Amino acid sequence: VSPPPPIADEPLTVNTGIYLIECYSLDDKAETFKVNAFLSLSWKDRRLAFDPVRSGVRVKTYEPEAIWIPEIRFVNVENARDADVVDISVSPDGTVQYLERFSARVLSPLDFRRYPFDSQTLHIYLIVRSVDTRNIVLAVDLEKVGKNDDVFLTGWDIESFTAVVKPANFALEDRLESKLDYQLRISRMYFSYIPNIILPMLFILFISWTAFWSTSYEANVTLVVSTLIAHIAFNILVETNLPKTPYMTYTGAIIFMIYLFYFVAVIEVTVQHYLKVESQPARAASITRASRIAFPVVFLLANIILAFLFF
Amino acid sequence: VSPPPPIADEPLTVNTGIYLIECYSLDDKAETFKVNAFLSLSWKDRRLAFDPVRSGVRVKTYEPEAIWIPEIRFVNVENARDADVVDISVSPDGTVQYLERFSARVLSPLDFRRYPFDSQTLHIYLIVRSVDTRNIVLAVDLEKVGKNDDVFLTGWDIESFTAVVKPANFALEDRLESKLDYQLRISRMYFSYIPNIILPMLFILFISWTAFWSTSYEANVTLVVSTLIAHIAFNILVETNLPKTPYMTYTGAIIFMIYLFYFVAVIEVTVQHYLKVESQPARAASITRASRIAFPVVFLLANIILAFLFF
Amino acid sequence: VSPPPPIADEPLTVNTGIYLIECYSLDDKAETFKVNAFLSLSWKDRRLAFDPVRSGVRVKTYEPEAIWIPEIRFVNVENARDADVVDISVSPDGTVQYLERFSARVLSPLDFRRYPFDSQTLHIYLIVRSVDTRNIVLAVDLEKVGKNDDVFLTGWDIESFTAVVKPANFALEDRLESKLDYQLRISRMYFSYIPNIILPMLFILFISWTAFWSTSYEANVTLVVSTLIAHIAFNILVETNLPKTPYMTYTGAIIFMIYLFYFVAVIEVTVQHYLKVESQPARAASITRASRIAFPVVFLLANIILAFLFF
Amino acid sequence: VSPPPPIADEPLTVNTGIYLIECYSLDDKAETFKVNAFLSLSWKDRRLAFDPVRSGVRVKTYEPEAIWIPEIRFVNVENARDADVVDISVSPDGTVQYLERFSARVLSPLDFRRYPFDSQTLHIYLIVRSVDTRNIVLAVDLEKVGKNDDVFLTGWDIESFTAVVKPANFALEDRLESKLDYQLRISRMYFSYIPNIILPMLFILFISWTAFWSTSYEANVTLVVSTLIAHIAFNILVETNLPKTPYMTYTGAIIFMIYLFYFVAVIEVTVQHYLKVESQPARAASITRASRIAFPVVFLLANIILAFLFF
Amino acid sequence: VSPPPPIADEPLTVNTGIYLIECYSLDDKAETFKVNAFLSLSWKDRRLAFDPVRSGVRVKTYEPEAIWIPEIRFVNVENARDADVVDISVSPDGTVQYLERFSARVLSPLDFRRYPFDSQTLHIYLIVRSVDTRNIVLAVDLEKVGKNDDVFLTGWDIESFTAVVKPANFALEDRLESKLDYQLRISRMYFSYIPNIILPMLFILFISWTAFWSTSYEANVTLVVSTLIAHIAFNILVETNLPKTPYMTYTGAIIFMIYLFYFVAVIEVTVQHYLKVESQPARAASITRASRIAFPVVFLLANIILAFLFF
Ligand SMILES: [Cl-]
Ligand SMILES: [Cl-]
Ligand SMILES: [Cl-]
Ligand SMILES: [Cl-]
Ligand SMILES: [Cl-]
Repeated sequence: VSPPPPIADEPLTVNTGIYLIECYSLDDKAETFKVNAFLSLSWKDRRLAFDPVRSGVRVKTYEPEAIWIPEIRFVNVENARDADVVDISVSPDGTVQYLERFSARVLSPLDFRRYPFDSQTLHIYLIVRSVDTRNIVLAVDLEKVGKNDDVFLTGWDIESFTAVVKPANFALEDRLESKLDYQLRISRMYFSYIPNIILPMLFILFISWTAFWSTSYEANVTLVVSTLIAHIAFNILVETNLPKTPYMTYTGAIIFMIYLFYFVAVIEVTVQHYLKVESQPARAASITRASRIAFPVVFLLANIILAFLFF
Repeated sequence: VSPPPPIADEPLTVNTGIYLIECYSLDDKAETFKVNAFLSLSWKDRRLAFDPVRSGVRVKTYEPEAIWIPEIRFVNVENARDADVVDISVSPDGTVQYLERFSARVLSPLDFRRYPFDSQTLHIYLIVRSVDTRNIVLAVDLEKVGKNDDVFLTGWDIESFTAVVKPANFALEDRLESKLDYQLRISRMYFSYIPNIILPMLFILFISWTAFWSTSYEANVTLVVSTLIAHIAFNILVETNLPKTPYMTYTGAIIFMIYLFYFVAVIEVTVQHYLKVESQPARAASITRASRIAFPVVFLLANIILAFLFF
Repeated sequence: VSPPPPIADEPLTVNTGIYLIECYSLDDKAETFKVNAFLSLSWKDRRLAFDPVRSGVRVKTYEPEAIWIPEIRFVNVENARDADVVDISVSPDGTVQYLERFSARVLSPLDFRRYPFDSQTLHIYLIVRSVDTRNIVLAVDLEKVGKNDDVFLTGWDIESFTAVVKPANFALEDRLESKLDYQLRISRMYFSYIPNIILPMLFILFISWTAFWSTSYEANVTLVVSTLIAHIAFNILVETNLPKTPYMTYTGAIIFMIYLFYFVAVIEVTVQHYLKVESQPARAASITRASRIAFPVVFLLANIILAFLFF
Repeated sequence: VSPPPPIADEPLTVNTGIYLIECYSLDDKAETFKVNAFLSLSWKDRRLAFDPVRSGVRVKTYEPEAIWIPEIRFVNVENARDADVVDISVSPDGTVQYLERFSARVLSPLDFRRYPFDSQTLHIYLIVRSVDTRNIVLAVDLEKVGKNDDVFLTGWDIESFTAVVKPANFALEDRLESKLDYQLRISRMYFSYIPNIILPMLFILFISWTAFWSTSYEANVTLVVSTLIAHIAFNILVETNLPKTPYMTYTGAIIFMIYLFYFVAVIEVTVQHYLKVESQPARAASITRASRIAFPVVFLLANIILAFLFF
Repeated sequence: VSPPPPIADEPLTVNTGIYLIECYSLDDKAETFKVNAFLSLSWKDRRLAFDPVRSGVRVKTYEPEAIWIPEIRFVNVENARDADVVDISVSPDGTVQYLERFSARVLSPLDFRRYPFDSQTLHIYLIVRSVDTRNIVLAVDLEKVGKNDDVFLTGWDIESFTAVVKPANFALEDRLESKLDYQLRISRMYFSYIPNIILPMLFILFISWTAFWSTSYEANVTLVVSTLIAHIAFNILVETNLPKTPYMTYTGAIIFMIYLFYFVAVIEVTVQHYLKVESQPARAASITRASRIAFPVVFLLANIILAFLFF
């Protein structure tokens, strides 16, 4: 069960290929996704070569135990992949054609800074560690790389499954390692975003601005504070549908700015009343009348600035 | 062992049959369902044939290790199915009758656009990959296909377990694959829907409309904003019982429209008061009196339109 | 090994018996419960008979491999039971006495229509499939059926562990199946129900009725709407302790009726004010005075009707 | 292998000892705790005795397969313990010294009646079933019983790991069973209890009592009802940190009483206003002035009574 | 196989080294983290030595079964690590160079007292138990200790992976144990902290202080109580992002103090009104005017004190 010796002083290329059968369970929080696929490997072990005339067979089938197979692993997997050998076939030249069906919870990092308009690149990193007797490098057989059309990620759009053909060969713990990058590109499709999240949140915010057409401090306090409780309650409602990140996101910025417009509104309401009370009613009414065009315009600009900064 | 050699240039039919023992744990979010069933396969391996006179037995029982068994897999499963061989029986001609009891978390997509009146078609896809020496196709033995009467999905109605008899044989990674479609049809039975979700939500909304029989801006602000907080609180309460989807659903549309009727009501309340204040009390009262019939009628039409658009 | 041949044309009775060691983890939502128990089986395999004089032994102990054992399974289990053979003992006549300790997540349906006064019957169904050479039927050895006194289900009262002695023998996929019904009876013991759920919910409701001793529309709107938000908030608080079902439950009906009494109260408040406003103050006060006895009495009757309808 | 024969008509004592390596994951809801430990057993199998002169060795090491080992199990475990044999050592007399490292989710019942001042006794029950040929009893070797000092349960204080030396030998399914009680004593250490739970809850309650220094029914209704919503909201906030039990707990009683003080306060507010309105202002003010000392004193007594009843 | 005999009366040093491949899934609540890594061990077994001239090979590769390997375990792991041997290489002197890839859920305690500015030290404890025939001690080969640069913990900053070179050799259950401390240092990086948690919480608090520029008791009660409900609602919103601990944390203290400033504000509001009412309007206005500078300054000091006490 030794590796195949070299003809000359060359490494062994193992011709890889992942075919996605069923991609599912993307955990935006944990930055994981479970995948169920085919892994196809191919190398040349001349020890296993045969004359198809004497053998009377075109292709000899082997058990994993019977022949030498390279130790292929995944870099960013949670635990060991649940792989099951489908077929091992040796052509007369000694070309081994290996196939296995596996399933693994992959760990690719996610970027929600542009949420819900963010797009991702999910990584599946294939490694192989060079042995003492001979060095091993990974190749990409593009014919054996693809994805099933049924493969779905609800709320996403599966764009492309490609692979960086060039391996990232490097040194590790005194041995050569050959790494390959398999990239799954998914772009978000949150259709019900503006009616589920933005629209009711803008309604609750606009309700507060009716305090610029009112003069009752008691009515204005109710308007601005009560809508503020409504805003918070609504955020607890859409808490589920929102990115729980240590960094500021696009949607997250909008929401923040909204809490600020509640604060500024309160200040107005308080000032209008203080001026009214301090017998400066002309200034009081001037402000409430200005706020009527000021608050909507400033909101619109600040939101245009935001969108520009994130995109 | 090796596969059984052909009489002629025909393929080997493996006569499949799934009998649902206990279907359970449907995760509307993950679009999964766990199933516990019997898988029955049958093929003819003439190598295993015998004279029942000399053997002194009518049917010989075998261990999976002892004889060749086809590599049958599921396409849309999360991990490998937890199968346990029940019985392997060979008749004197070499007809193998295999039976196993398995359990697997299946991944069929779900459609909640018509919630809570939606119905589903759960798929269980059976494959087999053709070997180098001989090609393999799947057949459906309808006698060995059914479901237990006890099989329950709480809140659903299990209608039919059928299978597309015709296999979808296709090319994959340079080998013949034979696919079978087993379909489980379930139609929703949400009995407590109108009293758990719709009725209290309509009450909270009607309470707001009492502001059309009021003239106190301070009472109307309390009525329309406070019921709005009640609406949001109620949604957090029924949050559990509602479809968390990236697309707009039926119930989801109703709810949206309700947040809009809160916004429109506030506008009314604000306008009635502004006219009252601007010494146009006739216009103010005309509106509040109109809103009295306007809001209920428009709600009813818009809800009739909705139902028609979704069904 | 082969099954034991019949003396005559009789089936083989396997004398079953489940002894519950530790019953736990009942998931009211999933309708599951995990159980840890002993399964005792006994049959007569005359091939294994011996003369205790020559053998010099009263009982011979065997390994599962060494002797024939019937394929016993559970019908309503999630996955395969984690069983471990305790002891296999053969008496001189050939009577095999098998014992194993297992653990399985059982799937019995639950009925919460009468919550929190509901009682359940948890089912553990034992099957055995008849072989080609001989048919097999299950018997109940009542001596080997019981439960440990320590066995607890927090919030329940474990009443009785009994079994329908008569097996439900039936045809399946062309073979005889012998089914047994093991029934675990548990009756709910929700002691802190009236102070955790009912009492604070009645207080929040009574607070609203103080609007019948008030004449301030502005105070009444606060009373009826604010307590309504308090009711909803309280429901979110007891959300945990309540049955999440597709059907209407007892507690669920009470709660519904309460949302209706909020609606009716609002109507009153609105009417009293409209009459007061429309210079019909005599009618206005007549209603508020009537509501004072009307609301409590109607509540009491409607609640008496409810209890009668559910019990 | 067979069990060791007796010298005389005596049973075999298996000298047990559990050493807690890492105790963790206590699920107050499920009444479970996961433990990682050493199990040390010792018995005398004279068949394995040797003369250390001829053998030239002091202690012979054996594989579990090679020698007879007693079937030791846990009573209250969820599934079978994940045990791994560390060492098996036989002294010249035939004294087997077995050691294994295991991990199991134990199921001990919990008592939260005195929460957050409750203390628990976690049980680990060791059994062994007597064989047909000889009976087996369990002994405690106190030298081999202890716990690591690092062993932590966050929010608890691990007091003592002791064992009831005397086994509870009993009859089960016609065989002798020998049970041992290993007790882990943990006393609660909820430090941030009064500032996380009690203090903000008393503040929200006191705010309501400011209604005794007010005469505005409209202000009092806001005070007593709004603080009531604040109380409910706060309970939803500390919902996580509170015992979800079918029985009444200490903290649970305090909370209940608080909902009652809200009810009584509302009654006051309503009565004071009704008397004021019914031109009995002297009685109205007498009550509000009394409530000022009445509510705090009654709260303090009722809370003293409570604490006395639970402790 | 047996362990390697000593040259003299010296123990066997096993030269350890952990290289972190992918560190992930840190459960702040459970105080656990899952890690996927390489474990490299090396010792000298002279029985395995060879002359590379006669063997004609530089390094001989072995199967775990073929040669003796030390029983290395982890102390603070939940269950047994999912290890898979990568390579076993023996140099001519008998130096075994072992490598395995493992994955384990580690259990290190966490300190959130300084949250969200807290830093942690995650522990991975390696043990080996001395055998009867020879004692074993662990050494650290610093060359074989490191971490991949891709290794991420979202919201944290992975600072250093080091190891206490000196083993903590001790007596346990009458045998020598050799323990090693591998330390992973992570410092928190909560970027969106002040806008996600602090800023909206300060806004809700400031809104309450506008009651010092108001004289309407009815407006002040709404201001202070309503913002109090907003505070509680906001805490339920950031409940997810906050440390659930039995001890007081930094952020936890800030929040507490905020509930106290709500209480103090209510007292003010109530006092100002009582003095106004008791015909002492000069004192009433003096207080409200003082509170205007008093509340902000006292808040700032108390927060400066806090920060100093925690840091
Ligand atoms: Cl892997
Ligand atoms: Cl499968
Ligand atoms: Cl089973
Ligand atoms: Cl066990
Ligand atoms: Cl370990």
